[PDB]
Amino acid sequence: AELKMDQALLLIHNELLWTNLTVYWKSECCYHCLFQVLVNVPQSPKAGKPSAAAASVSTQHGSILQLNDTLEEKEVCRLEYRFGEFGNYSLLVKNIEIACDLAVNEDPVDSNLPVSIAFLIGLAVIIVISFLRLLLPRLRSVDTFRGIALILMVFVNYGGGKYWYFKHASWNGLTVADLVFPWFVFIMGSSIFLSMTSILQRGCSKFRLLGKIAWRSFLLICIGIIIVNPNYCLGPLSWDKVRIPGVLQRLGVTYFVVAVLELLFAKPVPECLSLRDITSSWPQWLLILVLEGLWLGLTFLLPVPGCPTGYLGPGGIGDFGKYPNCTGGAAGYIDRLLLGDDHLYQHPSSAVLYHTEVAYDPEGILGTINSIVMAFLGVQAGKILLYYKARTKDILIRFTAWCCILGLISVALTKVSENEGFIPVNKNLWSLSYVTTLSSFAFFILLVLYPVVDVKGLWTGTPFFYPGMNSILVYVGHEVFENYFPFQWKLKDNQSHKEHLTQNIVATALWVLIAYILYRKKIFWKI
Amino acid sequence: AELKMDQALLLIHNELLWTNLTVYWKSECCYHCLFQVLVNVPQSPKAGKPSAAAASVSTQHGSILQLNDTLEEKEVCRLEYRFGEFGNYSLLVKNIEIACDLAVNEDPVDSNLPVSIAFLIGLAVIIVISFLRLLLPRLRSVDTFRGIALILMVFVNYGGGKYWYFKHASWNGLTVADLVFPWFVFIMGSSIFLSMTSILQRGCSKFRLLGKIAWRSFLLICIGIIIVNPNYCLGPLSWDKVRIPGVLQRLGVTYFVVAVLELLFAKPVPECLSLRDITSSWPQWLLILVLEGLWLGLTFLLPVPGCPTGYLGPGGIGDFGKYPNCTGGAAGYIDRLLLGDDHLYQHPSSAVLYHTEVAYDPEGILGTINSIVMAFLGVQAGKILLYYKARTKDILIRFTAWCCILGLISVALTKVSENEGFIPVNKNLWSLSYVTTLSSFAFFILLVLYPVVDVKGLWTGTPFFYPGMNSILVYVGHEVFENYFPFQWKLKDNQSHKEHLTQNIVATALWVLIAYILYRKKIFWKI
Ligand SMILES: *[C@@H]1O[C@H](CO)[C@@H](O[C@@H]2O[C@H](CO)[C@@H](O)[C@H](O)[C@H]2NC(C)=O)[C@H](O)[C@H]1NC(C)=O
Ligand SMILES: *[C@@H]1O[C@H](CO)[C@@H](O[C@@H]2O[C@H](CO)[C@@H](O)[C@H](O)[C@H]2NC(C)=O)[C@H](O)[C@H]1NC(C)=O
Ligand SMILES: *[C@@H]1O[C@H](CO)[C@@H](O[C@@H]2O[C@H](CO)[C@@H](O)[C@H](O)[C@H]2NC(C)=O)[C@H](O)[C@H]1NC(C)=O
Ligand SMILES: *[C@@H]1O[C@H](CO)[C@@H](O[C@@H]2O[C@H](CO)[C@@H](O)[C@H](O)[C@H]2NC(C)=O)[C@H](O)[C@H]1NC(C)=O
Ligand SMILES: CC(C)CCC[C@@H](C)[C@H]1CC[C@H]2[C@@H]3CC=C4C[C@@H](O)CC[C@]4(C)[C@H]3CC[C@]12C
Ligand SMILES: CC(C)CCC[C@@H](C)[C@H]1CC[C@H]2[C@@H]3CC=C4C[C@@H](O)CC[C@]4(C)[C@H]3CC[C@]12C
Ligand SMILES: CCCCCCCCCCCCCCCC
Ligand SMILES: CCCCCCCCCCCCCCCC
Ligand SMILES: *[C@@H]1O[C@H](CO)[C@@H](O)[C@H](O)[C@H]1NC(C)=O
Ligand SMILES: *[C@@H]1O[C@H](CO)[C@@H](O)[C@H](O)[C@H]1NC(C)=O
Ligand SMILES: CCCCCCCCCCCCCC
Ligand SMILES: CCCCCCCCCCCCCC
Ligand SMILES: CCCCCCCCCCCCCC
Ligand SMILES: CCCCCCCCCCCCCC
Ligand SMILES: CCCCCCCCCCCCCC
Ligand SMILES: CCCCCCCCCCCCCC
Ligand SMILES: CCCCCCCCCCCCCC
Ligand SMILES: CCCCCCCCCCCCCC
Ligand SMILES: CCCCCCCCCCCCCC
Ligand SMILES: CCCCCCCCCCCCCC
Ligand SMILES: CCCCCCCCCCCCCC
Ligand SMILES: CCCCCCCCCCCCCC
Ligand SMILES: CCCCCCCCCCCC
Ligand SMILES: CCCCCCCCCCCC
Ligand SMILES: CCCCCCCCCCCC
Ligand SMILES: CCCCCCCCCCCC
Ligand SMILES: CCCCCCCC
Ligand SMILES: CCCCCCCC
Ligand SMILES: CCCCCCCC
Ligand SMILES: CCCCCCCC
Ligand SMILES: CCCCCCCC
Ligand SMILES: CCCCCCCC
Ligand SMILES: CCCCCCCC
Ligand SMILES: CCCCCCCC
Repeated sequence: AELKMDQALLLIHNELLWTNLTVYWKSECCYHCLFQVLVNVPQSPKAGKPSAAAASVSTQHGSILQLNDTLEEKEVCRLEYRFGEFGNYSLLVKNIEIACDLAVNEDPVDSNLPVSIAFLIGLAVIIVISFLRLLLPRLRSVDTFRGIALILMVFVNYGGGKYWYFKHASWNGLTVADLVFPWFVFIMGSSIFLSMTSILQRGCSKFRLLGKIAWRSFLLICIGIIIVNPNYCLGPLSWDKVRIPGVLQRLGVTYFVVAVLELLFAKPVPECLSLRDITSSWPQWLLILVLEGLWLGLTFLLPVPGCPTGYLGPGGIGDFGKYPNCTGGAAGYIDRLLLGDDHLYQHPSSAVLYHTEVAYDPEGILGTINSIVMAFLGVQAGKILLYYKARTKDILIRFTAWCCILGLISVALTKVSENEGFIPVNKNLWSLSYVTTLSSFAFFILLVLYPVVDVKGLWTGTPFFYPGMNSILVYVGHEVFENYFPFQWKLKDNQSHKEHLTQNIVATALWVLIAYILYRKKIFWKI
Repeated sequence: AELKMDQALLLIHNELLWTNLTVYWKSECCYHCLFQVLVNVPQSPKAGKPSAAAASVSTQHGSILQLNDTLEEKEVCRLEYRFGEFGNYSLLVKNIEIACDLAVNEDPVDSNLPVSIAFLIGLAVIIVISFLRLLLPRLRSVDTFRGIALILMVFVNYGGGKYWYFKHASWNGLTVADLVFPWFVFIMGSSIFLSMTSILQRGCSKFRLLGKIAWRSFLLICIGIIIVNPNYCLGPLSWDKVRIPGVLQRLGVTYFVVAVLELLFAKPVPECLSLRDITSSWPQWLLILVLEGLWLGLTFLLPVPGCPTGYLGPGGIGDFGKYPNCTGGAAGYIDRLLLGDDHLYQHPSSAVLYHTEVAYDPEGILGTINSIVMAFLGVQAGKILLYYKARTKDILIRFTAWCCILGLISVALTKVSENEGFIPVNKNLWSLSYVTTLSSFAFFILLVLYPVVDVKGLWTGTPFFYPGMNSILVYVGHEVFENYFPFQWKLKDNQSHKEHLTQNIVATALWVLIAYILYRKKIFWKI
């Protein structure tokens, strides 16, 4: 068969004599989208000889089919059915009123079975090791958190088994792929406060620290532009094809702003219902709220020519195809104005579901404000850790309170839905609700990890802190050596979820092993 | 115009009325080759209207043109002329006896001018720096030698300005590209003796040293197979497309054999016309001469099916096209027998001049014998350095003697010619004369470098010893990051020697700077 991954075969038999049919397909997860032509089914030449057409339908989400008379342009019937991968289905259209009935010729496969088995195998190894062991300065929980984010990042970037829930969301919502980048920004803010407090307490000058901050930011941005962004398999670099934004550029700009702000308003940590960690940094909070107001004003009030004001949508076929070139609204307009199309990301995640043609950069200029807000919430987590380190109860109470406040803000902004909130969660736009949701997740993760790993010591963070102590080396390495063996080899079946998943799991485990080897040899690179 | 790099335009005007012409081209540097059809020139339809044909001729070497009547298959005239790059030439064939006259319409460019200017600029910088400075354990000469080889290797591997004399020779002879690999084998043998003598004098066990040797050899071979050989821009690795031989595999096998031999017959260095450094290692010499006899016997006496015995030729169109699939003779036959075609090098250097279709691996199985002989001559250089270190005169006398003996052997074997000796110099075959020639070069280089750098100290080896102390890092790095900026960018003219040369010089200078930075930070990787 010619079915690709996540496709099903749909045979359409038209038993109507005097009506040609057009089949329109729509995904249930494509919001306010247009129907697209699936296949044209000619009329039956004679009674008893139904004309037949075959099409491939995507099986990742539910499908909506609309059969339309191609001359009268009126609807004969409609189906909403969830096809299964590699299934063989038939749709018969017959008189007596026109009734279309769907039949299953060959049953589909269970496409999520490899993930179910992989989790069971991983759980079995965990229990066996934990049971077997029973018979026989630096905060470890932050390293554990950063290493969990790194392991998820390596699994997702290498393919995620080609599963849609291990890829980035098209426009709105969350998948597993969308969680780790905000967590990196959060952890980097926490590390900003921890490192700077230690350095300034030891007696270092503020200008020497300023030079160190500037050097680190410059070097992060340069590595992102020159080493990570370009696809050098396509050919030598030309300026007109150079993408300026990116992941490390975002981290460098965010690090510079937040670190300089902390340095400029730095205070010694003093020596319990108190708000000292909040009120001692009120200039920081005022500047952060002004930046957030700037993001909201630009997102909702800046007029974009040939586009609605306050547009939060993917363009393409979405929003009923009314704004095909409006992917991003103000964010995309500001990117295209200051940098130009050719210096932006050319493969936005909305292209596959909404068929967008314009270039949109997820790490663009406008979302750096919300990136800074995420890093500053991480700074607050570090402030809690250092202000109340003598009291575990105080730290846990404050982590719980921040998690609850940010979760309530997320509930209010999103209305607990993918597309219907005032500000729906969106990684491409780096929305405010995106930041509050992932920040409440991060505060809860720390609420669990701090007492287990740092205070009680029931768990040492293995094997997560090994890459967490070599994050920049792991990141740049997995970018440089993505196509190399043993991370990537040729598969016997490229349309198999099982083979892709096995390959991606093996490559992630290899990066964990590399980080462990570097830890044992005491080789640590800090950018 | 549609002239590529190193092409000239040749317009052929046939003023003959009753003879069609076929133009055959042959390079003067293609040995015993066949003529190939250049262009067909129809007869002149009427007197005063000569038929015209245009062709492109390569300008790297001299050309031989033969104009043949396509019906009578007899020669009308013949030219041997050296065309210039981007020149515009005309060849007029007319009656009165048929005389063909060559005329120059547009003069060619001086293609070697960028190299002439680059050397003058480099010399000017050297004199300016040396003049300016006048106003204001580890052997350094071996590091200087290894760093010179590394700088040449990086320049050549990145393109060499696309100049033919900075590329590998097609089959026989030497260019600048063909010098550095034997020098690496020689230096590695010298380092084998120096390192092993120090380790065994310090009191280490021979089995611990054996384990270290085995680990280093295994790791070199693995890096060569997995990291250097594959082109991962083409796609994920499949076993049937994996090249087994290579540069680091050759170094690993040679290192294992020579290091184990030295370890097994190791003797303490004792404390002047004496031959102690030669007679104390007579078992090594006997085994090396037996291996050399094996190479000669296999090269000249092994019958290769469908091929002459003792064949030292490229196949293809060479040797008058008689043996088109005999590229390599016994060496290629042994490679194709033990490994198969698909695991060999698919782009041998003979393909462009001799049009060979079979795969030949320059780092194949049979030439490992001569690789071992080269490394053992390096071991002898190290023996001279350590046995007579108290006397500079003894070291210089012995370096001179070895250089002269190996040079005389090279003269006898090659008869001072490219193709007419008993064993002509050939890097693809790793010939005996190749090894003796490059070994005499290496002994002369050491004869010059040792007193200047190590004894008198007139020169410190700058800037050559910086990469010489990080050779494996420089090699693997320039292989991994070849396509990256700033080593490679898009050129305004891809048919320009000047732009290619400037790019390659800049990339080589960048690798020297990287090695200097690693030296200043005391970061040294020893495989
Ligand atoms: C299929 O035909 C139906 C007709 O029932 C179309 O639905 C109508 O579309 C028009 C737009 O031209 C609307 O004004 C109507 O409100 C729709 N409903 C009805 C009941 O008329 C439908 O658009 C057609 N499908 C496609 C893809 O064009
Ligand atoms: C899907 O199932 C149908 C059966 O409903 C298959 O149709 C058969 O096709 C073969 C050859 O193509 C014919 O010999 C049979 O007569 C068909 N049966 C019917 C009932 O039509 C169809 O081939 C299947 N599609 C696949 C396997 O891709
Ligand atoms: C061009 O024609 C000449 C004829 O002068 C060919 O040279 C002869 O080639 C035959 C082979 O068929 C030899 O036996 C003769 O000895 C050659 N010389 C003479 C004087 O006859 C030449 O081979 C032709 N060129 C090509 C490319 O075929
Ligand atoms: C090489 O030089 C000849 C001159 O000998 C060029 O021929 C001229 O071509 C132009 C247009 O193609 C004609 O208008 C002239 O009449 C031609 N002159 C002669 C004397 O034939 C030829 O174009 C040149 N080839 C190039 C520049 O590629
Ligand atoms: C400091 C915080 C709270 C506020 C910062 C945002 C303010 C200063 C700015 C940012 C973008 C601005 C908007 C940008 C453009 C327009 C369109 C124009 O036709 C009317 C004004 C209006 C609608 C502006 C109103 C003020 C605005 C919202
Ligand atoms: C130890 C050194 C000096 C000599 C080693 C080489 C000897 C042992 C071997 C290596 C390859 C061998 C040759 C390989 C194959 C043939 C073809 C056969 O029809 C006759 C013997 C002959 C011609 C062999 C003669 C001996 C030979 C030359
Ligand atoms: C997100 C799914 C990917 C699963 C990755 C599994 C990694 C397991 C670690 C393997 C290597 C451990 C080495 C450290 C031993 C102390
Ligand atoms: C084979 C031609 C290539 C020319 C390479 C020139 C390299 C010159 C060195 C430049 C960097 C020097 C850094 C060390 C300073 C002490
Ligand atoms: C169906 O389409 C064909 C053209 O392919 C057309 O000739 C025919 O008339 C159409 N059917 C009806 C009922 O009009
Ligand atoms: C030249 O070739 C043509 C075919 O292209 C042929 O017709 C003609 O006869 C040939 N010239 C002579 C003199 O035979
Ligand atoms: C030890 C001297 C302290 C004096 C004030 C230092 C201020 C540092 C922050 C300056 C911010 C400048 C933005 C680029
Ligand atoms: C006394 C030691 C001073 C060390 C360097 C301090 C100056 C660096 C300032 C960088 C500012 C960059 C702003 C874009
Ligand atoms: C002492 C070293 C100073 C290095 C300065 C480098 C330039 C500063 C660039 C960082 C700013 C990036 C975000 C605006
Ligand atoms: C020295 C005490 C001054 C207190 C000023 C008020 C601080 C208010 C902080 C606002 C924080 C808003 C986000 C939680
Ligand atoms: C696709 C919809 C996403 C909405 C996410 C918001 C959930 C609210 C979080 C509540 C607090 C959780 C604490 C860990
Ligand atoms: C996110 C998953 C948390 C648990 C992972 C457990 C891995 C193995 C733990 C056993 C080692 C315990 C060391 C103290
Ligand atoms: C200290 C013990 C010395 C005993 C002899 C050591 C011999 C080492 C070389 C062995 C060669 C084996 C080839 C793989
Ligand atoms: C006493 C310490 C011993 C250290 C290891 C020695 C044994 C290694 C032998 C490797 C031989 C490989 C031959 C292919
Ligand atoms: C103590 C570490 C031993 C490692 C042994 C690795 C296997 C030996 C392979 C080297 C041989 C390569 C040329 C035959
Ligand atoms: C202990 C003295 C024994 C001497 C034996 C003869 C040694 C001959 C060495 C041959 C070397 C050939 C290549 C130069
Ligand atoms: C293309 C022909 C190459 C022949 C090379 C042989 C030259 C002989 C070397 C003489 C000794 C030189 C000492 C440096
Ligand atoms: C192969 C070329 C040899 C000479 C190169 C000279 C480079 C610069 C030398 C000046 C520095 C002297 C340090 C003692
Ligand atoms: C700050 C880093 C900027 C890197 C610019 C790269 C330019 C490469 C294109 C040059 C060849 C056309
Ligand atoms: C069919 C190819 C299987 C490749 C297995 C992956 C390699 C994992 C171990 C790598 C050790 C270097
Ligand atoms: C010693 C190193 C051998 C490496 C073998 C690589 C095999 C890769 C092909 C597997 C996928 C078809
Ligand atoms: C037209 C593009 C010119 C690129 C110049 C090469 C860069 C050399 C310096 C690199 C510093 C990182
Ligand atoms: C997704 C869990 C994978 C379990 C195997 C990890 C160890 C190689
Ligand atoms: C402690 C100084 C406060 C400066 C005003 C706050 C907003 C920048
Ligand atoms: C001096 C107290 C001012 C408080 C400002 C608070 C800004 C959020
Ligand atoms: C870094 C600025 C480059 C932007 C070039 C195009 C501007 C529209
Ligand atoms: C071939 C000599 C090049 C001279 C320039 C080297 C310094 C960048
Ligand atoms: C000192 C032992 C000599 C062994 C014979 C030489 C050839 C292997
Ligand atoms: C015991 C002396 C034998 C000499 C052998 C020489 C081998 C080249
Ligand atoms: C390493 C041996 C592989 C060779 C496979 C083909 C043999 C003809």
